[PDB]
Amino acid sequence: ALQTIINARLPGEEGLWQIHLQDGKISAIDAQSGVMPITENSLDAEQGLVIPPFVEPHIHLDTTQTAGQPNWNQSGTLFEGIERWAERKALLTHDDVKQRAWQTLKWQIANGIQHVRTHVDVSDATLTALKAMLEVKQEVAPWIDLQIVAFPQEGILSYPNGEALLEEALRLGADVVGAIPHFEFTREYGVESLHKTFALAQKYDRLIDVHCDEIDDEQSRFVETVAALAHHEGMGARVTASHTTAMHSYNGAYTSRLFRLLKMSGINFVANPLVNIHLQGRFDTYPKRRGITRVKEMLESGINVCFGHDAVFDPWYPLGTANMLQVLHMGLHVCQLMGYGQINDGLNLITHHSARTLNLQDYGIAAGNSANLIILPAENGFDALRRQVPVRYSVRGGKVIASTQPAQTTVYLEQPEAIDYKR
Amino acid sequence: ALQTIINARLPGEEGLWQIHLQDGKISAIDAQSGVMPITENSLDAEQGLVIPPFVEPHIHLDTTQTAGQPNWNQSGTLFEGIERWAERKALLTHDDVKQRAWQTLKWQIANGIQHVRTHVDVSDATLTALKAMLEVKQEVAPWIDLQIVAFPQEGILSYPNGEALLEEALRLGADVVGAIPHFEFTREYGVESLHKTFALAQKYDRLIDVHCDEIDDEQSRFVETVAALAHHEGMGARVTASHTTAMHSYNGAYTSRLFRLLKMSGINFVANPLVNIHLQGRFDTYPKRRGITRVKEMLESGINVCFGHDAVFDPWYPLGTANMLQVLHMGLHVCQLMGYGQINDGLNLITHHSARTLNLQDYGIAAGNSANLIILPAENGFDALRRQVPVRYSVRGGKVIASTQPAQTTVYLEQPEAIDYKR
Ligand SMILES: [Fe+3]
Ligand SMILES: [Fe+3]
Ligand SMILES: [Mg+2]
Ligand SMILES: [Mg+2]
Repeated sequence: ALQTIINARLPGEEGLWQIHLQDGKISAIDAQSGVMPITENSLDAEQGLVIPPFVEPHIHLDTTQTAGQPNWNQSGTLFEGIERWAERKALLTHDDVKQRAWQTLKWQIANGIQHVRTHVDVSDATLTALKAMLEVKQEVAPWIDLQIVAFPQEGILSYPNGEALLEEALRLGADVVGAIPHFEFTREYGVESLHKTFALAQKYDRLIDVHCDEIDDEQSRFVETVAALAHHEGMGARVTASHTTAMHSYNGAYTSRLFRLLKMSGINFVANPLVNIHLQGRFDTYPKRRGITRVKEMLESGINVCFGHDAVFDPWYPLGTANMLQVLHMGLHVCQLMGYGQINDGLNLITHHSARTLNLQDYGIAAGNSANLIILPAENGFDALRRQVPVRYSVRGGKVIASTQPAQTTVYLEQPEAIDYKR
Repeated sequence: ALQTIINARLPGEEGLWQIHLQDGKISAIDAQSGVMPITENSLDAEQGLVIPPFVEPHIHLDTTQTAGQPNWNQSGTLFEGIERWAERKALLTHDDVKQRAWQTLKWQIANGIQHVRTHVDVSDATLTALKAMLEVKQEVAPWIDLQIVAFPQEGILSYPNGEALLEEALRLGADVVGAIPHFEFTREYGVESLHKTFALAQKYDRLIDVHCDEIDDEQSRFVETVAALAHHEGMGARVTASHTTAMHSYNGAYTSRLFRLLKMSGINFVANPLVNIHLQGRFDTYPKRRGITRVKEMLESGINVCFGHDAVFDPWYPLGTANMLQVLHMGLHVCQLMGYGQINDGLNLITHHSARTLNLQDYGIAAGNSANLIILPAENGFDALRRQVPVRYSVRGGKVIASTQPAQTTVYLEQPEAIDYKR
């Protein structure tokens, strides 16, 4: 079994490091004064970057891999996506959900993602997707720790037996309580749904992740209730507000007032760059707003924010390979976090900040933690992001669970020359 | 007594039709293969259009015919209208209300309107106008089925004994419960007033028609509560949201979310083109918004919407002859429903859609229904609208109750020539 990771670079640290492994955990981390020789039981990072696993804080595995079945969304709109999904209803079975969820999970394993939070639609009396996902969670456990959010897609108060189904999902084992206040029939139902959501989370000791204000409506301010209730219950760490795209459209004075509460509450925020840029701003003609939440300002204020892929190869987002560096690339551009340091520190948005959002207790390259880490063939976060590098090795419990042999590019000039896209 | 209506054109149908009458009802409707000869007991539509009666879904008969008494509204503003009305207070008596209401009702009978819903101000401890209108309703019954809305003009919670007076109006026989949430002192009073309105409608088994969001305020969203409460009680068919002019100013994202609820709720919408274009947009300088609700989008979404005249010859609207084709003409222009089909189908906005809004159970040219129909001297809806044709004949219970001999225009060129404005 592997005993050491050598010649490792670490974010924010100078030089090379050696990570000692014992009994599936990191026993010690020591600096090196030079390059160490390879040997049996040593995994050579080759001066590449070693980081804790990538995290997917927000994805919908119940709808993944269904784009084009039976027809393609040709307009690319949300409306048509709903219709295309409805045409596939006859194929939505227990086995179908498991098969598609596993397909995307395999892409995630290949992409060094060892933690995934999936939302599952529970506005279905049969809870078909949920039952399937609970089995998938057990099956994929050796490679990925999967959290399941009971997501009442059609609303809690605006759908028949919505609250009862949400609670049933928790009784069956869902890890997180979801909600969608802006989709409820009225603002009052929206606020009330949040009180019910928090009551359920406290009753069952579960986390909370609300699809919050995902709409270009400057009056959609459910985020203040999410933050206020979290602060009241002293449970900010266990709470997440996903999307909050409406915040992109708030006036600055209200946003400034709100930010004080957001910081005090300690809640987490998830932005989904690939889907937000695609689905937001659809009611604008020109100019067209970007529609991503205030990521830059959150970072400047010390508010925890991270990035999710949201959807992969489905009616609402036809693209994706479940790659977090790709999600990060889109977010840095749309949020204008393009300074060198902002880009370099970007890795935090798909690693540490996301681990905090999932309330993970065993995460990070530190003595005592499980030996879960990945190796990127790049010098730092900036380099990894610029070159969209693959994951050279993914290690879990001190064992390699994924590896990618890099592509080899050659140009034939007066003489053949290898191209690695580095200067 | 009349036995048949011959040579009739019907909207959306090809050719000519014969409508057989018996015992005040339509016994059968048969297609003709050519023009039928006239004869005793046959009313010849002369290839004109036959439709069920025009409907006035929203008018204020308690204030009608008072413009210029004792003074004229010179600015044309809402503010001055209130002052001009106040100067006439000494003339507001039982007999005065009946006289003016009857004057407009006669214009409506002449204009082929057999169904009228009038709002009556019940923010008056003496309920003078209501008592008068209840007598008018009985008196005009042979010609018009009049519905009375108990309209709490000064608010339910914002006026002394407002709720008690609203209920008293229902106990006296008002057919519909009214409300005006945006006029209440606070948003909270607005929402609460709607709960009270729905409770009264269920307690007395009455319809509901709310003066809803008649204001250029993008934050006036009482329509979502009207729709949500209707959906909750499963009574959409009995509910109407009048005006909703604020919807003209909503952002598109919220409107899209709202529309799902509007469709699911099944409630009705009334737009009042002549008054809305006049009174809305008054706080804008330039550019100036139109201020009519989203009629085109409602039609595209299958949401029932129709047109009312609102006011006739009073301080708030000095014009009008209570003519529905004139109301329709204004609405088609302001709502940009100017395609041929949109204009031709326009008749639905002042006939069938309005009948649905009034929850009428005996309406339409169909076997078994009462023989209530009107004949327009035009080829179709487009032609009737373009030429603003009068009602040639109005038939109720199988008897003619109104008729108009068309004007005769002649131009004297090298020879006299009759002009009918057709090409
Ligand atoms: Fe989502
Ligand atoms: Fe009115
Ligand atoms: Mg989504
Ligand atoms: Mg009015």
